[PDB]
Amino acid sequence: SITDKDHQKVILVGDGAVGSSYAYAMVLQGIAQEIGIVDIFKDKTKGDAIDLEDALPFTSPKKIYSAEYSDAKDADLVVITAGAPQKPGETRLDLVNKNLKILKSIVDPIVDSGFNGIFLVAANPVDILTYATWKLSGFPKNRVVGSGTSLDTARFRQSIAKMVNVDARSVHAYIMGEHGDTEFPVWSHANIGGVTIAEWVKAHPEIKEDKLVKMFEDVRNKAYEIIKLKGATFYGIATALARISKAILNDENAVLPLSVYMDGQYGLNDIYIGTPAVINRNGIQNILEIPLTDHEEESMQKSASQLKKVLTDAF
Amino acid sequence: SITDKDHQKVILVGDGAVGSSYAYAMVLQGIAQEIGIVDIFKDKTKGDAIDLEDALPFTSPKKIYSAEYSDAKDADLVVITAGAPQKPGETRLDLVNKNLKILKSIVDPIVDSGFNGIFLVAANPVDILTYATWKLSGFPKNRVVGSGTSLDTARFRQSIAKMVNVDARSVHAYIMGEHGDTEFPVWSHANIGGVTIAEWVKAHPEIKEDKLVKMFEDVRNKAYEIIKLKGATFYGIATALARISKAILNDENAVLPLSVYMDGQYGLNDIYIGTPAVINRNGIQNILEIPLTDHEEESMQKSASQLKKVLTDAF
Amino acid sequence: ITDKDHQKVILVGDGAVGSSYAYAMVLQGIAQEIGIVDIFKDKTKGDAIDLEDALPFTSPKKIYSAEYSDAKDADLVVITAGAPTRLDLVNKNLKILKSIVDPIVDSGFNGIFLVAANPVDILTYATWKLSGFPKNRVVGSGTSLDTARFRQSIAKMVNVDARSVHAYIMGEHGDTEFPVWSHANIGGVTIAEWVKAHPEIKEDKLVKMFEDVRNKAYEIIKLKGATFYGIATALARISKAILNDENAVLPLSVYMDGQYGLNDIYIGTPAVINRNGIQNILEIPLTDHEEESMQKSASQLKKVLT
Amino acid sequence: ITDKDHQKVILVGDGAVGSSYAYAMVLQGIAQEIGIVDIFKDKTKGDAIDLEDALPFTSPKKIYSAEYSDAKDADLVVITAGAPTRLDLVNKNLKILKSIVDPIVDSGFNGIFLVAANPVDILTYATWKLSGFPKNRVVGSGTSLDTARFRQSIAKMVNVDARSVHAYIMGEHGDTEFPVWSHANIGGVTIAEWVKAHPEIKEDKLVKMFEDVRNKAYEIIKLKGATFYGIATALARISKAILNDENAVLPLSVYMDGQYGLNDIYIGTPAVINRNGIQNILEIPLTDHEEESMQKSASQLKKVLT
Repeated sequence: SITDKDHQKVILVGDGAVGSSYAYAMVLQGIAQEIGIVDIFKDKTKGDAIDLEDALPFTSPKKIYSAEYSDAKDADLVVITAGAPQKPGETRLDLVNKNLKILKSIVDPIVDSGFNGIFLVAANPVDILTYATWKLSGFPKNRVVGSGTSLDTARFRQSIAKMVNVDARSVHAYIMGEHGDTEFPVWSHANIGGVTIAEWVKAHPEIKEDKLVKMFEDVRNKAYEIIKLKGATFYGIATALARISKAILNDENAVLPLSVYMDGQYGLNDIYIGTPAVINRNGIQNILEIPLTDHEEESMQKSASQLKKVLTDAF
Repeated sequence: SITDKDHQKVILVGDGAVGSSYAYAMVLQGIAQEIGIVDIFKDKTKGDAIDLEDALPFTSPKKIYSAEYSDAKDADLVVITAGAPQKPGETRLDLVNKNLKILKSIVDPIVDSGFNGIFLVAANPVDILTYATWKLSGFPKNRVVGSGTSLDTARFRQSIAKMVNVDARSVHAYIMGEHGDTEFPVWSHANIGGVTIAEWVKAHPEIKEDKLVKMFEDVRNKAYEIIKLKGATFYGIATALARISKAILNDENAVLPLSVYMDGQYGLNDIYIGTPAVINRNGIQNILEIPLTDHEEESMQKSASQLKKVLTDAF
Repeated sequence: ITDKDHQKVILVGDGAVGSSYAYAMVLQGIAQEIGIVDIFKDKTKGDAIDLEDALPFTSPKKIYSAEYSDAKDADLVVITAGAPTRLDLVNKNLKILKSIVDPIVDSGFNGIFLVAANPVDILTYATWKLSGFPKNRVVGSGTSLDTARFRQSIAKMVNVDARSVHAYIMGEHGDTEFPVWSHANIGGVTIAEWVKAHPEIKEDKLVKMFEDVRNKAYEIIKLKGATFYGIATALARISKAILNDENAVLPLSVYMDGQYGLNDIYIGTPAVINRNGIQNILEIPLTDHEEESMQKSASQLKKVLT
Repeated sequence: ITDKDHQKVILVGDGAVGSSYAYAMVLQGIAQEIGIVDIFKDKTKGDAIDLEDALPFTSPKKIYSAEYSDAKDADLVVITAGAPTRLDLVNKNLKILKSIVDPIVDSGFNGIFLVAANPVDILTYATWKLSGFPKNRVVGSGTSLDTARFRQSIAKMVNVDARSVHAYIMGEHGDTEFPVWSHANIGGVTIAEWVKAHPEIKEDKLVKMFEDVRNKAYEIIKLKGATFYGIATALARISKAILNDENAVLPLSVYMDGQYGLNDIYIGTPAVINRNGIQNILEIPLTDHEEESMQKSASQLKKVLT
């Protein structure tokens, strides 16, 4: 029976706060029917699995368990949240080698299991580890996806939303580039219910230009703020990962900002970097190329350049 | 890519009020990604398809269109709502032959398309047409499913719910048998939040026995009441069909009352009749056999007997 | 205080639209009580008890055949009662309006009016006039449905989830409505920018797309007698935005107090809506061509009001 | 009147439980405002703004670091603030309780208290005593979580959706709680009847199943330090039942006024709940063995209260 294929399975690799919250979000919203949790700390994963199971009588059913890489054989989706943090006194290049070593020992056993699905990558630095995952897995470009700037975009939209007092779902604005310090806002196409930010400021000159600059700076630094205040960040990214998962698993052809492979777009090549893209059950369908201003295009170039120098050096 | 199979497709046959409402329910609740609508009135189906499309920007995406039987090749689910009504002066046997002729001209082109999914049958008389569909399709017993007494059960639960002033989801009571005049309530296992109806009446003797009898009679006659008042019934059954669809498509292993094949249960054989069953992506997994009282078992026997006599005669 | 966490909608008009709206509300678990009011007291009883059968598969609701007096404590009164061009219905539908708004107000109703009967922008104005309610608590569906049609139309063409497509139809709902191509976009990329990247898409296709949208009701009626799923779904969306206090942006029939150079009419434009009705009216900066269209639509609308 | 369609929850205690509860509420779009109150004012700011990042993917909410005074107009106050047996926490947690309920009541709060701090049935009673609120507007999570664990446990065993499995744990949440096997069932078929049909299922398995349920918190803490997803999800379920006026049946800490021969304690039993808190207390007819267990649980509980 063809309906035997109506069982969706996600293997989650990494059971820190992010992975754990992602699993909870998936449970609460009833996305996918099976979640296997893989982490070097086997006790912690057993612990989360059976704590999450208690939620199921209040939601839809799911098979949730502590898993092994071999459990990915028939998974639709492999979500990687396992990245080693940058220790003080390491260079970005060192963070990258330390994490490539680890990422290899995940991707290789996963591919060897027979996994033939989509890789969703959220471990930091995400655009680099997304490229790495593509390189190590041999999967097609469009079946390796990074969260990229989805979270920064959400932060940006919510920030604007609060300012103008509007549901953030009616606010459309992007952050693009490498997720991290070189990311940048796309003010030129940002809007609220179709009305652009430029047009909105003209109607509401109380809103000073410097406020908007601060708003973005605050967005770029939001992770640092959160870590200062409570030790780690996780609810945002978890939620974004769930959103992306839903878009793939329900074949939505949704537009989201994501780490995708550049094949000429923005004058870029052979890197993963964050931009709006159409995504569905088969991964990336289209990469939207926003026509940027000169300033904005420069920012994209600078972001891509530093990113690319680091990739080359790392291999 | 294995995720290419994360696209769910339903072919709906019959675009009367029931089929049309079923399609709307599926759209509103975002169940399945594709709905093809098949009916002898091609204009009406085009009309519904494009009226339903207008709802999509407020819900999840779907491919919805006027379809042909050949469009079932890769469908997960074929839902049959096309039954000719009983004209005055026809016998039940005649209603059955008239509908077998029609049902043949549906099931044969569907099977010929390559359809390899699950048949969900709701056309009346449903337990007979479910058997017919099994016979004509050659599909396994457990991949041919009728709505059976799901709707009567819902009516029964809501009826009790109103009486005791409780959310109907906390009320658990079945109607079983052939959907129609010979169906019967399973008072012995009916309960509210675990407390049985017997126990509830003991605590609340204001509730007279005759009230409960009337409550069931009203349930059995509810279709007639609705038709008297507004011409046809459709919201209930549509909703039930959507529920069943969700259980299959999300592989729930849900318990629902459904038309299922009797292989000894209740002392019955070689008919489809309504009973609680476990259902998932592969159709019927288990048939629950409720231990009935003597009265209740008699009712089941009588219901099955008249039903079976009609089947035999019809072939 | 939690005694106030019970939401109640009185639906007036139990045709296909109203009936479908009720079903949508049931399926998506919006509001806890629905009263259905119509001339045909048997038909409303019939729908009420058919809809009740869905409740064991959704959240609970009190659903019943209702009277205008049942609106005393309603949050929401939704008016769908029309006769079966949308302008050719104006006098027939004002007569029906008149008989509804007065008994509703007399009941003590102190909520929001949501109007969907055609011609909607006129009947919305009428409803404001007859009710004496504030401007911002009388809301028409306006061009929400046309906008949805427009988005879906674009979505199909470019093969993208309609929720990622942002484009408006504004003006009077009906023949003088117009598309706002200047601000239409897909995931932020404008239609102009999209066509440049995808020149397979010819300019005449886009014009046809809009014409088809403007005639869609007629096409549907030709094919199946009436239209209802779209508008029902839109009404449910608007109801949810009010009842969950969303501050959502939607195209709606709202009162013009200067916007676009317009005054003392209800006409369709993007607006922010929440539990207290209309908060803001968004004023899209239109092109000259687009502004002309808005003016013509408004002019012709104001003539008919008289 | 629709000005009252804004639902507000004040959450007290921003540990893993409270934080997860907030997330659950966000993800499922329950309530429109969440204030978070905790000793650690930095941690609550941290969670508030981390949770805000989820809102563009869900419905809108006002989420912020709050003070007890922010409860003036809240619908719901949820108390999760505990020290890290569940009885060995009683004095430490009463001290914390004391410092919460008084400022909340003093703010003008006139809603429902939902209590989840351990030991829950004791702290629920305490909360009633300290607040002076009516019995039925002070609600403890009680054995909702144990019941969920029990259902899920059974569900896994018989390979069925837990929502089709109906079985309770009642009594004091903790060591003296007990299963109500007499009324436990799967799709109406009782556990007794199920075992008869499936004798592979041995009696000692069922006993182990319950023992494992009763020790599940300890198992989880052994494995990962704390438990939170289950209780958070249960609290969200209870919140939804109140805020959407469901009249849902759930096992909860409720005041005994004679039921089971018990008096003047809160203890866990099935109850009907809606916007006004507890409407009915269901009194399951227990077997002799089961009633004994309920009595022992209640006795031991009443001793500790003193």
